[PDB]
Amino acid sequence: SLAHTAAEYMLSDLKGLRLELPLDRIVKFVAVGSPLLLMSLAFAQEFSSGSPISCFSPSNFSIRQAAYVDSSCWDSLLHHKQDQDKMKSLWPHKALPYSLLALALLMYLPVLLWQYAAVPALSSDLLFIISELDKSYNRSIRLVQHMLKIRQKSSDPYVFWNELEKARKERYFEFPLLERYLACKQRSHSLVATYLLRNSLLLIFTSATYLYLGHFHLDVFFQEEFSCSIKTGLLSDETHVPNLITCRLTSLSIFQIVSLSSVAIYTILVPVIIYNLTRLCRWDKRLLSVYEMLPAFDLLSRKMLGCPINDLNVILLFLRANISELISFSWLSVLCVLKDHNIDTVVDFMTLLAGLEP
Amino acid sequence: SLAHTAAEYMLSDLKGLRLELPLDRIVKFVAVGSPLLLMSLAFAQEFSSGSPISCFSPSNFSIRQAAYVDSSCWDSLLHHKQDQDKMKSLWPHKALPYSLLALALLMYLPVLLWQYAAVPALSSDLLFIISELDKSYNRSIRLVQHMLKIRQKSSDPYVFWNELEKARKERYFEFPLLERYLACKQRSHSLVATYLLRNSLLLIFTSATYLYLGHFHLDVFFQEEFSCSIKTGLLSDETHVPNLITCRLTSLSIFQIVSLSSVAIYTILVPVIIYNLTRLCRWDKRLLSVYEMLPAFDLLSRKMLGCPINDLNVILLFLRANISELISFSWLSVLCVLKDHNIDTVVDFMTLLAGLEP
Amino acid sequence: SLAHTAAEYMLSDLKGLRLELPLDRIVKFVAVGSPLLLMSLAFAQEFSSGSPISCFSPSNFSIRQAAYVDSSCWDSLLHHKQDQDKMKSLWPHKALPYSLLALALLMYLPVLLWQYAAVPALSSDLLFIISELDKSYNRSIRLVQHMLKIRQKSSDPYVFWNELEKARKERYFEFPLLERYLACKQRSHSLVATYLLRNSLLLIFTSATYLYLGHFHLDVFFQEEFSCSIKTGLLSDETHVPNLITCRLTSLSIFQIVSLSSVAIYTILVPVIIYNLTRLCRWDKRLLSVYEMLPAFDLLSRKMLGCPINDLNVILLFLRANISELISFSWLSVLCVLKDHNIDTVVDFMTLLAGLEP
Amino acid sequence: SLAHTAAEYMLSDLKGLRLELPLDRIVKFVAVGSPLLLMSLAFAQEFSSGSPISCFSPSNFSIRQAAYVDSSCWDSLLHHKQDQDKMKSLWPHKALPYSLLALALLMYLPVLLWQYAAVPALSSDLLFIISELDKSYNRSIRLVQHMLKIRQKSSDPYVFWNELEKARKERYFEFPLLERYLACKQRSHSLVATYLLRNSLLLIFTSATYLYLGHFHLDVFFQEEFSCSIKTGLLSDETHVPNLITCRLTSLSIFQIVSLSSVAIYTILVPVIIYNLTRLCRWDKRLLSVYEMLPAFDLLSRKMLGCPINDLNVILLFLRANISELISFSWLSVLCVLKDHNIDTVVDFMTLLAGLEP
Amino acid sequence: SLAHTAAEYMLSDLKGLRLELPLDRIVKFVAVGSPLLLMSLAFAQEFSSGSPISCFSPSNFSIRQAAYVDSSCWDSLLHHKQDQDKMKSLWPHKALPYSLLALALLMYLPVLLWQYAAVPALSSDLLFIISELDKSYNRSIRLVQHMLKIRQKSSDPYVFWNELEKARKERYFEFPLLERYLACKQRSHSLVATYLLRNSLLLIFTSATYLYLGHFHLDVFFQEEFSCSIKTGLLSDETHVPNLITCRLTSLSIFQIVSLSSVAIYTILVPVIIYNLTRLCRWDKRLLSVYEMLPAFDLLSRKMLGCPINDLNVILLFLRANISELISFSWLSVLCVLKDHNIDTVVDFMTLLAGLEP
Repeated sequence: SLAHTAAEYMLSDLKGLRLELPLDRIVKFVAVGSPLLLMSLAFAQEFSSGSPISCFSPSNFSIRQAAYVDSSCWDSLLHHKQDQDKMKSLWPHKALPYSLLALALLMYLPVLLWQYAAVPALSSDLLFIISELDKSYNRSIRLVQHMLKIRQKSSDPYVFWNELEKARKERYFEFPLLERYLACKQRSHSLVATYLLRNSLLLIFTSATYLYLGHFHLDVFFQEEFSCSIKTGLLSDETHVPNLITCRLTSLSIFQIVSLSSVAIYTILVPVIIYNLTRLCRWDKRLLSVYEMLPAFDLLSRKMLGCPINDLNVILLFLRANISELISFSWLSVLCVLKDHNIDTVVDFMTLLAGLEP
Repeated sequence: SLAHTAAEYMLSDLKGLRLELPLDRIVKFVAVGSPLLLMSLAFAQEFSSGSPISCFSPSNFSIRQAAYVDSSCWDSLLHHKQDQDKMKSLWPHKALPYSLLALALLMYLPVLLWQYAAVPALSSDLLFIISELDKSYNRSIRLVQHMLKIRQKSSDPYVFWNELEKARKERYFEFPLLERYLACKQRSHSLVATYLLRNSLLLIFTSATYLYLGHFHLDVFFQEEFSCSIKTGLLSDETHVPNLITCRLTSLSIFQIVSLSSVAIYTILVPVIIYNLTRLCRWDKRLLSVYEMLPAFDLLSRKMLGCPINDLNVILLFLRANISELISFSWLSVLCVLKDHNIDTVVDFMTLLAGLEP
Repeated sequence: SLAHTAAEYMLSDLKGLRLELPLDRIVKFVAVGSPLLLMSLAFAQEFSSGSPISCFSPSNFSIRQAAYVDSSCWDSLLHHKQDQDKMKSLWPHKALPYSLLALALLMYLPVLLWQYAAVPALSSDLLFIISELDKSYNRSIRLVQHMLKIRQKSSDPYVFWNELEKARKERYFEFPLLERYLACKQRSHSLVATYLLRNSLLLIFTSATYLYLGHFHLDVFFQEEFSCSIKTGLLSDETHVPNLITCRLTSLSIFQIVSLSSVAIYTILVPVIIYNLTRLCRWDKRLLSVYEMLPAFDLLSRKMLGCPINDLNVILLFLRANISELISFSWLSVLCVLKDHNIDTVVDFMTLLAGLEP
Repeated sequence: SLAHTAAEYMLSDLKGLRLELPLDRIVKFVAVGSPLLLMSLAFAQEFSSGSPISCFSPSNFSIRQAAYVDSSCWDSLLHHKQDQDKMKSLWPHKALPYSLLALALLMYLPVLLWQYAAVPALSSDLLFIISELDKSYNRSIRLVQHMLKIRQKSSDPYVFWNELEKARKERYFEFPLLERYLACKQRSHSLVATYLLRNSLLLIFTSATYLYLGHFHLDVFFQEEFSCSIKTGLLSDETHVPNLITCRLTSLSIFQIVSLSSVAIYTILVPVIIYNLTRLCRWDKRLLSVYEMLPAFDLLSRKMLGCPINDLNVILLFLRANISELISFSWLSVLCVLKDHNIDTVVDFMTLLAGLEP
Repeated sequence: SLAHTAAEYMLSDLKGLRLELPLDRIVKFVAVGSPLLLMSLAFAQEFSSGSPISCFSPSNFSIRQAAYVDSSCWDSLLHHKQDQDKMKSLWPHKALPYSLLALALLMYLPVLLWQYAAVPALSSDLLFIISELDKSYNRSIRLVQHMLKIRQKSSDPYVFWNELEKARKERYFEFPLLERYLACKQRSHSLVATYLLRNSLLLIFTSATYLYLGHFHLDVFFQEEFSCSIKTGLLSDETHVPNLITCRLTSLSIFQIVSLSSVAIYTILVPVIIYNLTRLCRWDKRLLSVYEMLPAFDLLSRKMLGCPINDLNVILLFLRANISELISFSWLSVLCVLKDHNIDTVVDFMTLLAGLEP
C-alpha cells in the first residue's frame, strides 16, 4: 500500500532546539493522520468490499452478460429517474477516497511553508543566541571564586554592593550584542506573516472541507438504490430489459460513518487554531516580575510596549519553550520562591556557594 | 494490520526517575491492551469469518442473484418483522469492532493529560530535589573523616554531643532550600487536579461503557435470525420472493463472548481505581517514627496537618517510590532495626565507620 | 499471527545476578510454551482446516442453500438426538483454542507476582551484599604482602598464630554489618510467602486444568457425527428436510491428540513443583564443614536452628547459585580437597603466595 | 513457518574455550537438521499437496456432496476390507510429520543434559586451569633474560645443569596446585556419567526409531488405495453408494522416500557414536614421549594407570583439543622434531634465544 | 520458501587473513548456486504449474470423477504400453527437483571438509607467522635511524658493507624460528591430502551427475504422452474406460532446458578444477630472482628441491595471496624494477631514507 510509503516519508520518526509548538504538533498530527486513518479503515481490512456496486440481473442472463451488467454501472453511476430525464450522478460514492487523499496531501502544505520559509532563519538566529548565552554564562561563572574569601570577611552591604557596583561598571555585567540584536529583530516584521498564513491556510482548508461536505454530500445520504440504463447507446437494437433497475451500492454505511467522523473531528479541531491565533494578540507577562531583576533578562521584559504583533513576541514564545533545555534550566526554574529585601542578601550569600554545580 | 502500528507507537518499549505508579501502570495496561486483544481475537486468526451474514436464497437463483442476496443484507441489517412494520436494525453487530477501537483510543486520553499537563513540571521539580539532595550528601560525607581520630580519644557524651551541638549550630546541619521549597509547594494545589481528573475520566468512561452495553446490547443477544426485504425500493416490479427470509448472522457466539469479557474485565477493574482515589484521602505515617530523627527528613514529617488534599501528599507518594534508587537506598532502608538511648551512641560510633562506602 | 507478538514480548531474549532458579526456568518454559506449541500445531500449517464442520446436504440444494447448511451449524453445534429432546451441545470443539490461550495467559501470572512483588527488594539486598563482600575482599587482600617477608623468617607457629591472633583482634577480621544484616533478615518472614504462593498458584491451575479436561472433555471424545435442525425457528414454513442429519466434525483426531498431549505433559510436570516445595522443608548442610572455618562464612552456617521456613533459607539457596560468578568463584570452589592439622599450615603457607591472582 | 523460529533459537549462530568435540558437533548437526530437512521437503515447496487424499465420487453427486466425500475420509482413514470386518487404519500417513517433529525435538535432549549438567563445572575448571597455566608461563619467561649473558661465558654442562639444578630446587620449577588439583579430579568419577548417558540416550532413541519404522511402517508401504464407508453411522437412512470405494492417497512416493532416507541416515550414523564410546575405553599415549620431559606435562603422563574410565581421561581429551589456542600453540606444537642427548643442549642453547617472541 | 533459509545460512555474507583461493571461491559459487537457481526457476515464478500432469477424461465423467482421474496419475506415473505389459515408469519427471536439491546439498561437502579439517591448523600457523613477521619488521626498522648520520659521512663501500657485515654477524639479521618452523612444516605431508580430496570429491560428484543424466535421463526426453490404467486393482468391477489414455505431462520443456543447462554448466566447469589440480604439480619460481636477495625470503626460495607435493607448496601458494595485505604490501610489491651492482648502493642509499613511512 502507498500508505506505508507515505508514512515512511511523511510523518516518520539545531541538535536539541525545539522549533515547533506542542499544540501545533498535536493539531498537525490529528489533521494529517485522521484522513489516512479513515482511508485505511474504509477500504481495507474491516469491510472486504469486492464489488461496491451490486445489481439485480434478469434470470435469463448468462455469466458475463450479468458481469457486463455489474461492471458497466460502477463507472457509469447515473440514476435514470422517471421524473425531463434528470440523470442524477453518483460521483461522490466513487470519489470519497480520492477527495480523502487530496485533503490529506492538502493538509501538509502549511507545514511545508512553515518548515521551508521560516525554519532556516529562525534556527540560525537561535544558534547565535545560544552561542552568545553560553558565552554569557562562562564569562559570569568566574565571579563565584572571586567571592569565596573576599565575600566572607566583610560587613555584608559594603561587599555585597561595593563589588556589585564595581561589577555594575564592569564589562561582564552588560550584554551589548543582546540589546542591539533584540532591537534589530523587534523592529522586523517578517516572521509573523508565516505564522498567520500557516494558520489561515488550514482555516480556509477546513472551510473548503465544510463546503465540500455541504454541497456534494448531504444530498445522496439515504439513497442506496438507483436505476440505470444499458441501452444508453448502441445497445438499443437488442431484446432485453429496457431499463436495468436497482443498482444497489453496498458502502452506504461506510459513507455515512466517514462523513460524520470527518465533520466531527473538524468541528472539535476548529477552536484550537483560533486559540493559537489569539495567543499572539497579547503580551505574556506571567513571570515578568522575576525577569526585571536579572541583568540579561531585564531587556526582554523592558521592550513590552505598543501593539503585540511583532517578531519579538514570536521569538519570546519560542524561547519560553526552550528556556529549560540543560543550562537555562537552572536557578531560573528554581526561582519559584520570589513569587509571593536585605535578608535575601544573606540567602544569596549562601546560594552563590550553592550554584557551584561542577 | 493497523494493530501493529498502534502497538509500535502506543504502548511500546529524568534518566532514572519513576514518574508513574506501578498500580497505575497495571490498570493502564489492562484497560488499553484488553480492547486490542479482543479486537485481534474476534476478527482474525481464531474465527475465519468470510461472510458474517448468511442467507437462504431460493433454488432458482443463479450465482450472483444470490450474491446480491448475500451482499445487500450485511449493509442493510433490518428485521422486517410481521408484527406497524417495525424495522428492527442490527447495527451493533456491524459496530462491535468500531466501538471497540473507539473505546481503545478513548482509554488513552487520561494518559495523554497526565503525561503532558503534569510530567514536565514534576520532572523539573524532582530534578531540582535530586540535585540538592546529592549535594546534601556530599556536604555531609566530610564528617566521617573528622570523626576518625577525635571521635576515639574522648569520653563518649562530650564528643558525641559537643561536636554534634557544634555541628547543630553549623551550616551543614540545616537545609534552608528544603523548608522554603517544601512550603512554596505544599501551599500550592495544582497537581492534585490532574490526578483527580485522570481518575474521574476513566471512571466516567467505564460508566459510559456500561451504558453502551446496557442499552445497545442485551437486546439482540439471543437473536440469530431475521427476515429482510429485497423489494424495499425499485425491486417491486420483479417476480421473485416478496420477502427474503432468514438472514442468519454467524458471529453470535463471538458477540456474546466479547460482551461478557468486556463487562467482566471492567467489573473486576472498577475497585482498583477507587482504591487509588482513597489512597489520597489519608496521610501516610507508616514510617514517620524514623523520619522525625533525621535532620532533612524531620521537615517532611513535620508538615502533617489539616486536610490531606495537597500537592505535598502527591510529592511524598511519588518520592517514597523513588526513595530507593541508588543513594537514598542506604542506611534509610537499612534502618529496619529501630522499629520495636545511650547504647545506640556506641552502636552508631561503629556505624559511622561502617558507612564509609567508597 | 498474534503468537509472533506474544513471543516478542512474553518469553523473549543486577547486571550479572541470577534471580531465578534453573528448574523454575525449565518448568516455566514448558508450562508457558507448550500451550503455544499446541496452538500453532492444531490450527495452522499441519492440518489445513478449511471448514471444521462438514455436512451432508440433499442433492436438490443449490450452491448457497448448502452454504447456509454448512455455515449455520458451526455456530449452532447442537445434537438433536431422538432420545425429551436433549440438545447436547458441542461447545468444547469450538472452544479448544480459546481455552488453550486462556490457560497460556493464566500460566504467566505466578511469574508476574514473583517478578513484581519480590524482585526489587531481593535485587537491592543482593546488590548491597555484593558491594559489602567485594569490599570485604579488597580489605583482606592487603594481608598477602604483609606476609611475604615476615611470613618467611620465623619458626612457623609463632608467626602463623601470632599474626593471626593479632589479626583476630583486628578490625579486618570481623564483618559486623554481616551478622547484623543477616539477623535483621533471618527474623523476617516475607519472601517465603511469595515462593509458596507462586508454587501453589500453578498447582491449583494444574488442578483446574485437570477438572476442565475431566468434565467438559472425556464425554465428546468418540463422537464424530451429530444431527442438527434447520427449522429451529422461522424455517418451519418451508418444504425441505425436517432434520438436517450428519453434521460431521473433521478435527476429532486433533481434539484427541491435543487432549492427550495436555494431560500427559501436566502429569509429567506435576512432581517437579512438588520437589521444589520440598526443597524448602530442610536445611542444606552439604558443605557446612568448610563453611565453619572461614571467617565470614562461619555466621552463615552458625544460624542453622529451628524450623527451616525462613527468609534466610531462600537467601542462602539463591546465594549458592550465585557463589561462583567471578570472584566468589575462587579458592572456595577450589576447596574440594578438605572433604575426606599442622601440615596444612605449610600447605597454606604456599597457597597464600599462590592466591596472588593479579 | 515454525521451522524458521526453531532454527532461530535451536541451532543458530569461556570466551575462546572449545567445550564440544567436532565429531559430536557433526553427529548433532546431522541428527538434528535431517528431520527438519525432511519436514521442509515433504510438505512444502517440492510437492504442492492440496488434498493428500483423493476419492472417486459418483457422477450424480453435486459440489459439496463430493466435498463431504473428500473431507470426511482424511480424518477417518479406515480400510473397510471385505475380508469379520477388519477396519485397517491408515494413521501413519497422517502421522508422518508429527512423528518427524517429535523425533526432532527428542534428538535435542542429550544436548540439553550435556549443556546444563556438565558445562558450568567443566568451564569453571578450565578457567581455573588456564589462569594457572598463563601464570605458569609468565613466571617462567623470566628465565630467558637471566640466561642471555651468564648462559654464554661458561663451558656448557656446568651452566646448563648448574643453573638448571639450582632451578630444579627452585620454586618456579614445580607447580603444586597442578598435582593436587589433578589428583582431586582424577579420583572423581562424575563427568563420565554425563558422557555415557548422552551417548546412550541417542542410541536408545535410534533403537526406538528403528522399532517405529519396523512396526508402524513396512506394512502400509505398497498400498495406495482403500475403501471407506460413509454410512458408518446415521447416514444409513439415505439412498446412495453403500460403500465409498477407492480413497486414493497421493503421497505414497513421499512416504517411501522419507522412510528410506530416515532409515539410511541412521544406519550410516550408528557406527560414529559407537566409535565415540570406544574412544574412552583406552588411554591415549600418541605423544606421551614428549610429555614426560616437560616439567608440568610430566604429571599428565605420569597418572596413566588402572582402568581408563576416569574424569581425568575426559579432561585430557578436551584439553588436547584446546592445547593449540594461542599460547599453548607454541614450541609444544613445534616439537615435532624429537619423534624419531648433549647436542640438543647447544640446539636449545640457541632455541631459548629463539623463543623470545615479544 | 526453504531457499531463503538455505541462502541465509549456506552462502551468506584470522581477522584479515585470506584462507580460500579466488578461483576456488568462483567454482564453489557456481557449483552451489546453480542448482538453487534452477530450483527457483523451474517450479516458481516463471512457469505457474498448477497440475504438472494433464489427462483426457471422458465426457460422461463428473467433477471429481475426473479429479480422481487427474490426481491418481501424478503419483502413479506408469506407461501401460500395448507392446508383455512393460510398465515404463516416469519417476525422473517427479524426481527432478529432489535430485536437484540432493545434488545441491552434496556439492557443499568438500567445503565442509576443507573448512573443518584444515582451517584451524592453517589459521593458527598463519597467525604465528604474521606475529613473527611483524616482530621481524619492528626489530629491523631500528636500522633506519642508525643510518641517518653515520651513513652519510663515509666513503660508500666501507660503510655500506662494514655496517652490513657487522649487521650480518648480528642477531637481527637472521630469523632462526623461520628456518626451524619451515623445516618442521615442509617435512610434513598432511595438508595436501585435504586439498586433493576436496578436489577429487567434487570430481567424482560431477562424474556421478554425468552418470545420472546419462542413465535416468536421455531416455524420456521426447515423450510427452503416456497411457495409464485405472483398473489396476479393485476398479475392475466398474463400467468405464478400460484404459485411461493420454496422460500428458506439461513440463517437458522445463525438463529439457534444466537438463541441458545442468550438463552444459558442468562441461564448462570441469577443466577449472583440473587446472587447480595441475597448479600443485610444479614449483612456482616466477619471482624467485628477487626472493634470493632478501634475508628472510632467501630461505623460502632455498627449499625448492625434489617432488613438489609438499605442505610447503600449499603454504607458499596461500602466502602469495596474503603477501600484499597492509605491511608485506611494501617495497616488496614496489620491487618491480630489478626484473630486467654498485650503483644500486647509492640508489638504496636514498631508498632507506625513503622507507621511513611513519
